[PDB]
Amino acid sequence: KIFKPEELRQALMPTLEALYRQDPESLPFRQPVDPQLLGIPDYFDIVKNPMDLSTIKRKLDTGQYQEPWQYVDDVWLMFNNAWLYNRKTSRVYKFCSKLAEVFEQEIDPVMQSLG
Ligand SMILES: CCc1c(C(=O)NCc2cccc3ccccc23)[nH]c(C)c1C(C)=O
Repeated sequence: KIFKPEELRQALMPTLEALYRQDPESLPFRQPVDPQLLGIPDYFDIVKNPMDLSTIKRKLDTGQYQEPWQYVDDVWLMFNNAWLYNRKTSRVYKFCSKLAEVFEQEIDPVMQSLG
């Protein structure tokens, strides 16, 4: 049950790269949400634990995931936050749904492998 951080990064980065490759859908998720810049002062009231692709990448890069379910949980936290805050007609919401479709296909074989 022990995963070296470098091993995790090698196995999990391609799944992250798949999400980054999605244009236009990944662009709202490439950086943390800035509520002041975006003019959405209630964002941190609704979303208690922000997450985005840049933070997930940094966590992979700095060895902050002890095991792979932590990585999957952060990706899903990103998705759930967007589905929670944004209305169903918004680009972010629909883009989130696309990323989730792309992620589920990428992650299955990798998680089976890592076990
Ligand atoms: C709505 C604010 C928000 C964004 C966001 O960065 N918006 C600006 C933006 C930047 C780049 C491309 C975009 C493409 C389409 C739409 C907005 C884009 N990202 C998330 C996750 C949220 C929330 C609240 O969940």
